[PDB]
Amino acid sequence: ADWEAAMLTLLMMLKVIEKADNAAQVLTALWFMALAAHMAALATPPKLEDKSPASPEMIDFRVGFEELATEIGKAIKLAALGKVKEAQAAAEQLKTTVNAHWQKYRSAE
Amino acid sequence: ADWEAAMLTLLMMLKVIEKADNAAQVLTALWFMALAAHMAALATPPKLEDKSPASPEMIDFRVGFEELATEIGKAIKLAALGKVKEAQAAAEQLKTTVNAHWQKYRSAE
Amino acid sequence: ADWEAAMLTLLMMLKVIEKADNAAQVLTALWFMALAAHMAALATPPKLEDKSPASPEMIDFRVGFEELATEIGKAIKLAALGKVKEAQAAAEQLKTTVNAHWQKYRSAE
Ligand SMILES: [Mn+2]
Repeated sequence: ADWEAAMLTLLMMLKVIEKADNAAQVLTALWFMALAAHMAALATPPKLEDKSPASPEMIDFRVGFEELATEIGKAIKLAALGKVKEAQAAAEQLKTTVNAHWQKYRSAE
Repeated sequence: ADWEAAMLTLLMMLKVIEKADNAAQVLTALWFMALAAHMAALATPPKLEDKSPASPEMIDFRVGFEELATEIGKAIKLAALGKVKEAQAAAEQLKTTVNAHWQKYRSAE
Repeated sequence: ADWEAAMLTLLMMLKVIEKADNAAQVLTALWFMALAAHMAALATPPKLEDKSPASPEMIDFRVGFEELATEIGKAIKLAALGKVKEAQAAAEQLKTTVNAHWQKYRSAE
């Protein structure tokens, strides 16, 4: 999967977490968010198509994706510990990380 | 997971996509198809057990698996865009790619 | 995801397999167990924080995680073949592998 398909996966799974009821649904959705990021970890946004891999603008995209996967992992642990509301609260703070990362590298759509 | 277990996962998830109702179920099943392929990306079919990795018959299996993951990624994006029928139509064309790849490297079962 | 979050994912998915009804639910949960292990394949338990990577105590943790992913893959194939009870029986023997691996490297909690 390319970049902007995994970003829409993240956004949609965040909507599943809000409408969740138990720890299984949120943990499942969170793992899908972790899954999507790893399959698209090596993907490239449409903006940074012709940018060099060693460019400061591209590596700043790589650390932001690594940061995104780091907040996902922390929310996964809270859901794995049976704390549904402590994780859903972390998924809300995660949403502002997915959103900021998305429009910064979106194709202006 | 070995090769023919992930191929049965693909086949079963295609059946889930036909019986889906919303974008969440098809996107989830599609990501499972992408998941299965990556975990079995380095797997080897029972036929090509003793074939050399640089053999033309083996590399042709590798590019076909890469092609399979490429059609999955495209169907994932259509489901991520909320187009359930545009993606289910792509999952049907994907089914003929999973089927052709399966029996070509199946253990004649 | 770190180590003890993926181990709780494994434990919770085993509980989903017991409460499953069809091949889709068990195969899905099993793939989540395979997923969790690959994302945490390079993770480090809290005990082995300061141990060297070439230490016998650390490599013994690596082969045990590889063994864990091997039993998961075999249970995935049984669920992929439509054998729900043959796989749920394998998931029960898998549970004693997840449990033994968990408390051996748990942070004494
Ligand atoms: Mn990987």
